[PDB]
Amino acid sequence: THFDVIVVGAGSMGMAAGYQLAKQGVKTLLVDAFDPPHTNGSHHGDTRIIRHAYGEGREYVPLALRSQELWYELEKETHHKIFTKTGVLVFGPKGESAFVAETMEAAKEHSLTVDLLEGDEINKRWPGITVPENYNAIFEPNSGVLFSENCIRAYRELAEARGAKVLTHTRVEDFDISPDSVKIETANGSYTADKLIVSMGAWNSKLLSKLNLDIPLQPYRQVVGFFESDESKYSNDIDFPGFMVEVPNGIYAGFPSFGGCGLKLGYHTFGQKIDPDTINREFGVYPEDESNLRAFLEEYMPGANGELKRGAVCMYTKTLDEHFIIDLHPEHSNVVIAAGFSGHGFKFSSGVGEVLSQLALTGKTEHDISIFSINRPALKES
Ligand SMILES: *Cc1cc2c(cc1C)nc1c(=O)[nH]c(=O)nc-1n2C[C@H](O)[C@H](O)[C@H](O)COP(=O)(O)OP(=O)(O)OC[C@H]1O[C@@H](n2cnc3c(N)ncnc32)[C@H](O)[C@@H]1O
Ligand SMILES: [Cl-]
Ligand code: NA
Repeated sequence: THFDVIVVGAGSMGMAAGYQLAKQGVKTLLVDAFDPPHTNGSHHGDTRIIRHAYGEGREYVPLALRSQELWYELEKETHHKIFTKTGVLVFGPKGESAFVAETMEAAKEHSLTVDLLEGDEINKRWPGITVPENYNAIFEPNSGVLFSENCIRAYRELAEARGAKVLTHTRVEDFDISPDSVKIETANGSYTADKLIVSMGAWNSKLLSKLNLDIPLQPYRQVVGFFESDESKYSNDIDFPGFMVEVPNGIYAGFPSFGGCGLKLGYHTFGQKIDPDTINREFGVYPEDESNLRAFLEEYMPGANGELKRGAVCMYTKTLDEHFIIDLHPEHSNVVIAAGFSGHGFKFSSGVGEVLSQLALTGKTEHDISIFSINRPALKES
């Protein structure tokens, strides 16, 4: 059967696209290598931060705010848990964090509700945090934490109820694009449609070449660990925040303990360069997996440095500028590309789904997506 739209990669971005398309009666096929949500891509490890005041650049704020509303809509539509409003704390040494400074500028430019704190005010407000006196902070009370695997699962179940079809455990191997249709090849058969969305996460870095694109898209191995913690300090129940912070040796991001699961941490600015089909997915096979996390905890969050309860291994896919790619294919207006989310895309996946549906159906979007152009110079090596 010929579909209206085919989505290749039914993960964070593709499943949201599928939901958006199905809700409008568009006959959609989604094809995934696995059965999402799963532990082989970029969406597992339970939780994701959503921030509105945005240290990567104030121009992300409108998409973050739209995405936040879309997450509240999803919460109301499903029985799965979507969002909890932890707030997000950002801190770093005063005068020495571009990330903190841009977060602060973004909040001012968009009139976001934030608290500004410094030094011992941080340690007093949130027992369990120990920063130096020369640190400053911005705290965003109304952002928080998404349950990412639940988000994809809910979008899948809602899309399928409206007639979207999901073909699981099926790798797309090649493409054939014509002026008025698209075709995909798999070991389980070939499929056609009017429009294609390409959203294969870390595998975009290997398979966009089949669409005559050569864009730097390096996959990275990124681990997270959950640690036995002082629940009187680090529980969501006592208002411990989500956080993303800059210190001299890089950026870390973490989560309060939910229901006793332990504080979760990741080192965001370091990971191993990998290939998505040979990555070692076991936490702890490199000493740095656990040691880089405890180096942070023992200094800044010392009561959250107990036994390792759980570890996960997940992938980032970076562009050279660490901004996303969301655009039509430059040679094929019936092909939409979502790639290069550079370790910070999940929070936008609801809004991106809307963008991708608009691009597929109309060739345009009401959102300003200029900074995500596939033709920008900053994507290309010298
Ligand atoms: C790994 C990670 C990411 C991350 C994070 C922490 C970790 C450890 N913390 C974040 C946070 O707190 N807040 C946030 O906003 N983002 C954060 N991220 C990044 C975010 O998770 C990613 O940017 C995002 O998940 C990327 O989504 P995308 O949709 O691009 O990738 P995916 O969910 O892995 O989905 C891709 C799908 O494609 C399928 N696939 C692959 N190859 C094929 C072929 N050949 N054919 C068909 N399907 C294919 C995959 O199976 C997958 O389902
Ligand atoms: Cl990513
Ligand atoms: Na984040």
